[PDB]
Amino acid sequence: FKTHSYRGVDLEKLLEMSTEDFVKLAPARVRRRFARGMTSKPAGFMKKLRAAKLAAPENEKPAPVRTHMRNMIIVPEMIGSVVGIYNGKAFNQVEIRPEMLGHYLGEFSITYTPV
RNA sequence: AAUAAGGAUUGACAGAUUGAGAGCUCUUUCUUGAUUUUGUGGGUGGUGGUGCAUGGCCGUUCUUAGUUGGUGGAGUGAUUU
Repeated sequence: FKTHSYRGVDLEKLLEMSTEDFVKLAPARVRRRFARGMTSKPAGFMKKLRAAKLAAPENEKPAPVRTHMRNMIIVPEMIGSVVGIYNGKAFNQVEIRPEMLGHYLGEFSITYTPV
């Protein structure tokens, strides 16, 4: 068997890392997202991601958060977190990952039905 | 009018919860300070309806040739040229 090494760059540091770090390693868009309208995104999610990941027993998933920030990023410290999102009415949750990392949040939440 | 400075209430760490560094909740029990909270009375959020409740504008008869009135004059008069 051969684990998702995020850009092996050698999970190991893509498990539990800074916000300077992967600020750089995203694909062009995001440079112009951590650095633009930077403040006031997680005025209190990375501070309810850290109340969740953190009030569990771990391994029992944690007690669901709330959020309408479908405009946040997927970063290497929210790895596991649980997360639950406004499509305009209700909180659709999601498994949060190492291979969701660099990608858009609430792309994921699917809003509109299709057929 | 009721809670009643003996706290109306507010806020939060982080962790449980989730997209999440929303104290959304619950764990704690710090903070909080008459500005809130609760019902009663009522408002003002409304790209929710009704274009046939309507305003204003803009399409159409319209790169149209067409209206209307006095004084005469005509013709109960609806009037007429």
